[PDB]
Amino acid sequence: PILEKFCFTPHTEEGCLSERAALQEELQLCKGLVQALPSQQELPRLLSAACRLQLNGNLQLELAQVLAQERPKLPEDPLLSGLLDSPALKACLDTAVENMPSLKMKVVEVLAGHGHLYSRIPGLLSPHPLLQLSYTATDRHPQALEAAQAELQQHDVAQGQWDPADPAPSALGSADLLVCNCAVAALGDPASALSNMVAALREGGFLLLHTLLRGHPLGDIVAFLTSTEPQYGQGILSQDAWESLFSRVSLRLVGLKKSFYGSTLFLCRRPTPQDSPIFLPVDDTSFRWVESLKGILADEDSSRPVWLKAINCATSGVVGLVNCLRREPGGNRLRCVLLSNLSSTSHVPEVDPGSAELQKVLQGDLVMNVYRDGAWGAFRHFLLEEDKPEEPTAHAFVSTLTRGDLSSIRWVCSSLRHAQPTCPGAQLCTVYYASLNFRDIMLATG
Repeated sequence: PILEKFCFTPHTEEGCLSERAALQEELQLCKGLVQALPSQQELPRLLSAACRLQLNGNLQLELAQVLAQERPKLPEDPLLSGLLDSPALKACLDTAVENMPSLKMKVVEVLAGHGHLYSRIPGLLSPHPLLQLSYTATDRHPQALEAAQAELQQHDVAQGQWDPADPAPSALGSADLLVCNCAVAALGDPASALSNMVAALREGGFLLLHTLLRGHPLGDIVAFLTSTEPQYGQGILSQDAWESLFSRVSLRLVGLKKSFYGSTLFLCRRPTPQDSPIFLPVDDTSFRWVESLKGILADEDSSRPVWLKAINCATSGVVGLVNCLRREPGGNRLRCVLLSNLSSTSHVPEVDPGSAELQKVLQGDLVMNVYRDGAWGAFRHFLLEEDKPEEPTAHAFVSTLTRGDLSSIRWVCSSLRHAQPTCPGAQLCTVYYASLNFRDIMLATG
């Protein structure tokens, strides 16, 4: 079985990978080497080699080219690929998936040769049972990405020749999702690439772009290095710079994921033709709103968006309602708004049409809109840790977890925690030494 958990994930979150240590130690290492102009990790090795040739006046050429760094291992470095493996990417991909009119998704990766997301995006969507994915990889040059062709084959991916500098080919046409990974890919310029992509994107589609922000320590570090290839150097900008850049190409920032060191994962949606929305209370206990929605949904001609907003009861299950209705005829028009605080102390935001919050959420046009203790987000599915839980206990027995496998003998908690000492016949005893008879071996061996 596929085991998953259902937790509230905010659209905007910062300091994603703070809890991680290895990343923190890596950042400490990197900054020191940068200071005044040591590990197996690739980026520390690159910095150490760059400084090794000279303590001052290093030649951009020599630091640009060096053995063990010519390979595209920069994405393999944890610092550059922190969020990618972190649960933020799953949240962003699921967000893109849910707000899709149909059950089919068309996603195109730009600069896949160095982005290498093609090895990660297809596998992450295995849980979804009814989802069909049309994945394809487009790069500036054919020879690029010539490696891993078998890896591409094992996943439903197809080739491409797009260089984001040029207009997007008709063969891609309009795609549901555009995934970039600009951090390791070399974008010639932000503006032109964003224009070409947003042109390539269907109405209401999504654009997942990963970039290393400037103004943060690692940002400055990468700015100093990677200077020889300006295209890579151009990719680094400021968070305000990126946000201002989007507006120029008419792209709305649905979600943001900012790491503790500077790396950020962006999700954007191409705006859709505005229309006057229908508002329908869903809080009545009498369930008298079923008729109202029934009439609103039934009309085939009507194409307006319909919003089911609950603001009184935090326990309203409007989320499940919209999840089911979206698969019924005419369900493509449903969109939810739910205010479920778990703490009475926190307030409840106003949602009147005049109120700013309703205007912002309407601009987002997201299907799911849940408020919880000062944050707008939606519930998501995450795989839980595979490891089995353990606790410190004083009563435990030796059990063969998988029958017939001596490699699976491990301690398990015992029922002897719930016992009575009063009964003379019970006589609970502490075990100092226990023996093994031939019967035990026969049993464990199966």
